[PDB]
Amino acid sequence: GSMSSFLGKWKLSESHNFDAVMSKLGVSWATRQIGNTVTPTVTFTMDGDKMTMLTESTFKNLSCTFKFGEEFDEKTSDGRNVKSVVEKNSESKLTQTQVDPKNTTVIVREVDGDTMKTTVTVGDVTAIRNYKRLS
Ligand SMILES: CCCCCCCC/C=C\CCCCCCCC(=O)O
Repeated sequence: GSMSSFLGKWKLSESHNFDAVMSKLGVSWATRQIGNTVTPTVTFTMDGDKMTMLTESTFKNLSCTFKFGEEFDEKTSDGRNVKSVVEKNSESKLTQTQVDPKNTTVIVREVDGDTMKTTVTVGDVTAIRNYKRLS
């Protein structure tokens, strides 16, 4: 099936330069501190033309469901209403674009074996967050 390497659960293992990106996004001090501490678990399932990503943490539990190439409305974990689309780059890579009125966030997720690397870019600032596959 499609995106089969994404399927299952993933837990954040490492984060590099993430404060630079939320700072740039205008995220509140207090939510930024939570964002620099919590280690979420992310679950992907693929059900038809649709992928679902569930994010679970002590802060918030959050889900989104999408068709590739199809714009949709999203509220981010920090509370911003954004227009997003997720594009399929390959069976092992997808790119999510989130457009708020102040900024645009590009989130690339690429699976390589037991690592999902998530690259987050807002203008000229980039963060990389590595997730390990669970079980
Ligand atoms: C990883 C998101 C869950 C963290 C919740 C705490 C609040 C985070 C603040 C701003 C998030 C906006 C930046 C985009 C996050 C996606 C990155 C990812 O999947 O690891």
